[PDB]
Amino acid sequence: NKCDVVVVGGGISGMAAAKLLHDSGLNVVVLEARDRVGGRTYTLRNQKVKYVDLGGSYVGPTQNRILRLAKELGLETYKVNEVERLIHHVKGKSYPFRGPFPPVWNPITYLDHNNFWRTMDDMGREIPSDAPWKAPLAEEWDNMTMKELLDKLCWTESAKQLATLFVNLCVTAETHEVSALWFLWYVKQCGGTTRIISTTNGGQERKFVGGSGQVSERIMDLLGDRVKLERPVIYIDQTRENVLVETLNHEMYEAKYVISAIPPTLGMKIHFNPPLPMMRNQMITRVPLGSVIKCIVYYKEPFWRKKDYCGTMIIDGEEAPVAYTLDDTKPEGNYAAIMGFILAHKARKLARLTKEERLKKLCELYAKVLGSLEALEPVHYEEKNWCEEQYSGGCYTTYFPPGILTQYGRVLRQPVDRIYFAGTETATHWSGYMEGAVEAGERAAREILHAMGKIPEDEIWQSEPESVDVPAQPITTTFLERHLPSVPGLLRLIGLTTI
Amino acid sequence: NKCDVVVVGGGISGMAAAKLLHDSGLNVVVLEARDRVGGRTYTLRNQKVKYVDLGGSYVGPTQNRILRLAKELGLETYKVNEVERLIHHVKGKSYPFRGPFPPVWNPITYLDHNNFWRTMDDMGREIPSDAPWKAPLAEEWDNMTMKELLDKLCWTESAKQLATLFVNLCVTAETHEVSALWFLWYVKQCGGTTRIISTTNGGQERKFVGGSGQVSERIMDLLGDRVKLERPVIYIDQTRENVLVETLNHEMYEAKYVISAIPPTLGMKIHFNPPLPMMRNQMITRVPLGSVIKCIVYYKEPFWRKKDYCGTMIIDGEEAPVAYTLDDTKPEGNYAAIMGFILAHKARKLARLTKEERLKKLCELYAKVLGSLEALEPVHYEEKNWCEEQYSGGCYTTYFPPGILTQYGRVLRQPVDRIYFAGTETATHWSGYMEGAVEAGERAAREILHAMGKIPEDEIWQSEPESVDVPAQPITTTFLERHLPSVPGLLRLI
Ligand SMILES: *Cc1cc2c(cc1C)nc1c(=O)[nH]c(=O)nc-1n2C[C@H](O)[C@H](O)[C@H](O)COP(=O)(O)OP(=O)(O)OC[C@H]1O[C@@H](n2cnc3c(N)ncnc32)[C@H](O)[C@@H]1O
Ligand SMILES: *Cc1cc2c(cc1C)nc1c(=O)[nH]c(=O)nc-1n2C[C@H](O)[C@H](O)[C@H](O)COP(=O)(O)OP(=O)(O)OC[C@H]1O[C@@H](n2cnc3c(N)ncnc32)[C@H](O)[C@@H]1O
Ligand SMILES: CN[C@@H]1CCc2ccccc21
Ligand SMILES: CN[C@@H]1CCc2ccccc21
Repeated sequence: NKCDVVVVGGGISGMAAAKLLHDSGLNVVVLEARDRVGGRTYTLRNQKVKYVDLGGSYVGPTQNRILRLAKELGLETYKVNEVERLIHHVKGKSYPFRGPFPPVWNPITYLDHNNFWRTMDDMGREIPSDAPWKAPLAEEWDNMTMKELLDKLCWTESAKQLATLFVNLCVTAETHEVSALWFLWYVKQCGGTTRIISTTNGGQERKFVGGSGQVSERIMDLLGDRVKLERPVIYIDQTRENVLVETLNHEMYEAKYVISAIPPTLGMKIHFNPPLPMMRNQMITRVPLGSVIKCIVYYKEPFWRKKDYCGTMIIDGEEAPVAYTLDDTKPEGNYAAIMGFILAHKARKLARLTKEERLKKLCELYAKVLGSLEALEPVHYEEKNWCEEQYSGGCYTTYFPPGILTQYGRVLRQPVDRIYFAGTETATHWSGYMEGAVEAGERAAREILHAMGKIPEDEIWQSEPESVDVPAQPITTTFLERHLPSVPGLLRLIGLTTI
Repeated sequence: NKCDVVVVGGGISGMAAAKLLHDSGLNVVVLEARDRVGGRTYTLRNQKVKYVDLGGSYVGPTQNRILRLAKELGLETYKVNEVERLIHHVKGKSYPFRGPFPPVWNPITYLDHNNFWRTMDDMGREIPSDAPWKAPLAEEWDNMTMKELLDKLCWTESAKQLATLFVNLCVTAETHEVSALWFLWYVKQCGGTTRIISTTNGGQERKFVGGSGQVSERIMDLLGDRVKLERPVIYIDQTRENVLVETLNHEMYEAKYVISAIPPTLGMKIHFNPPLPMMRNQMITRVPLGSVIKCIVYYKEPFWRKKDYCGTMIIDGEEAPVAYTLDDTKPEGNYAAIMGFILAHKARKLARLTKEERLKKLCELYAKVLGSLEALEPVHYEEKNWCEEQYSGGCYTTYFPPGILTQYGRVLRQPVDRIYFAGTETATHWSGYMEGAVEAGERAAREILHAMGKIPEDEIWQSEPESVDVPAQPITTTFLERHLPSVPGLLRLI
């Protein structure tokens, strides 16, 4: 019934918020809709897989908050396999390579690729992480889709195709679905193109031994009966001295403050008294989550390694159900597996099939890409279609269609009376990720601590010491990468020398 | 507690569905979230205005279902004043005109304008009303915004500006916010550019004497205590023999079937057991409603008529809070008023101001456009910002951002077990309008009648006889309008 703070949602963000408040001496309750904590993280355990992350999994350098929280909870990481060669599969053929980026040999195509990534980061530098709507060209950039921007920037089909895959992979949405401003913000707030796309020295460097679900689970262990499972929140009433929070199973909770730690649009599942202010009322109808099926195919051995392939495949083309894979073999070298994502429209297209039908399509694809008949002999399969989840709405995160971030963005984490807003979507660094979940949950918690007069204003936002275990190498560029002209840039130089 | 059909939502669509089912002999209950019926229609009554529609108001030729339903309920229409000249205000200057379209005098600009409207209708002819995702170029058109399409088609800034206003007015959203496929469908399913934009012989021809709210009110009168006000639905359970519907005020309703007659996205406010299928689960997060403040400024007399202006103003430019007005004077000639819409981003921008501040801005604008100091002397003001409504989400209707209609459109009115879907968004003719609300409510009702084996399949969708009171004149084009080249077309010939 009565407490200091009700946290709506027991994902990483809600759990991090609850833990901070609990550690500060406040009485907290976490109201979680599902029969489990973890939300967009979910670690399945069975005999065949031991454990497998079916939701959020990867962590890496510069994600210091999630690393610190997990370490405190007694968790360890291991490195995703990137020892052997990566594969870029394009136009039905595989091209092995090393480094974060597939090599480009054609001089013109090379200039185009180089310019595209450079320009993405150039534009990102103009976008404040904590206020993307303050970018000098915010309106101009927000009013076009990523598709339009790619059409403008990419003078080769090769660059456009790879850029498209990049967008699909980063935000589980189509290039025509998302605002260019929002996407450029999203990449910049993850530290840029190299950081977001890299395994070694990037977002995909590591996984947690035993699964990421342990973060939420171990916080639940700490909080005991303060976490209430199968309590979907239906109603929040702020008309009286204490906030009243009602659940679907007819329980009433009374609190001084509330943290909403659910995906922004899932705020729609709550009836508000008094009604939300106009901007938030409409905002929460304008912010969908992406579409993805995460699929893990198990094999007797990590046979790709014997062919000097690490298991990473970047697979272009409409026919391919999966556009991106990583080796998901255990650190011990057993439970050999390939993780792949079925992205955006393909998640919707292929959801119609049976589990067995999807497994067959994936194996046949992997056999082709890896040039290996062994890929046709899986020993086990697990998958999760996040599009079907009532209490997630999708994965990985919320995307902003054209025009929305500038018009409604400022309200995303603006308190509504005594309701404060956590959730990865409200983070300013690695929003969309487990890292962003921690940042947002702890920030929301400290907003309440400040409201209670327990901490000064300048302690609401808190820096994080760099992990000693996962140090971050800086992102570097070469002289040629910095100064080589774009395709139209080269054409100008040809135009002027001819004149 | 127990009934045949629970209808969620007591707007026109829910009420029309409930009435049909009731008239067929079924026991119906309407669960309405608000303390009133009508939803996106709302007629305010007070001494100063007598009555005023603050939500949906206009009806016109080809909207035969709403006209028939209203007539049966004892309502009458009157004609919106369009006797005198319309005004197009552009680059700070007023240009009076007659007919539905503001004239263009520059020859190149004429070709560009002519081509734009023609092309909109040309494209629409390839879009099936009942299945826009089956258009031959559905994906190509769905993957671009209306902004991109206008940028492609309009060789003049004049055409682009007017086209932008047209989009803003029709769907209370920015050109860059909406799918081209969806917008082209929207116009086509209202009978095309001329029909949707016209007062005389179009969607804005008429209003209901006494207000459109009377439609929902009078059906509530018929249904008696079957309508439950302040019963927001929170939970629908289909795991057992009978469907269980729970409200926020802790009441339980048991039914054989349910009609969801709420805006698609407002389905999010209901927790479902079992969960919705994947496609609907995501669809209802991808379909926002537009943004609008409807504002009515009252005056001692309809003074604009004395200057041979009817009260219609089409006002271009960022500075103008209101881009479109109509005379809102009563048929009797009293309660003189100008109705104006604050559209899309301007609704969001100007919501910050006070009611009095908005009144001042509107009066000063109207004084400029009408060239009359009398506009500065209002006697009364009413307004409604639909963006603030928890149980509407916006107005007039739901828009589809790029990529959504093709990927999710087919699921909009697909039944989910024993839940059938009404609401204007699911109509195939005048979706977005009161007309569409009636079409969808009655169709959803008849889907259930068919499910019960009471009517054959071919009776689910039913034609509507043309109103004798509001006959439709056909939409015509001239030889030159049909065959004059576009700007690039002329450049080819050169
Ligand atoms: C789905 C997914 C996510 C993901 C990814 C791959 C997939 C398939 N890969 C990631 C990765 O490799 N590395 C990474 O850092 N992130 C990755 N992501 C995203 C990541 O999982 C999320 O960013 C993160 O988990 C989000 O955490 P957050 O706490 O902000 O949000 P949540 O997990 O969705 O938690 C919300 C909880 O609230 C409950 N809920 C929802 N509605 C209610 C109501 N009405 N009442 C009470 N509780 C509610 C949900 O059940 C959930 O537990
Ligand atoms: C807002 C608006 C609309 C409008 C317009 C101008 C404005 C400012 N001008 C119009 C016009 O001139 N001519 C015309 O034909 N239409 C015009 N529109 C649109 C028109 O008002 C709508 O198309 C029509 O009213 C829609 O009717 P429909 O029945 O489909 O939808 P609704 O009115 O929104 O009714 C829904 C009801 O459901 C209730 N609700 C919502 N959630 C719940 C829950 N969870 N439980 C129970 N009830 C719920 C709403 O309260 C509402 O009453
Ligand atoms: C949340 N991060 C997603 C999850 C996997 C991945 C891979 C490359 C870039 C981004 C991502
Ligand atoms: C719902 N119809 C809207 C409401 C008023 C109007 C005017 C022109 C075109 C469309 C519209």
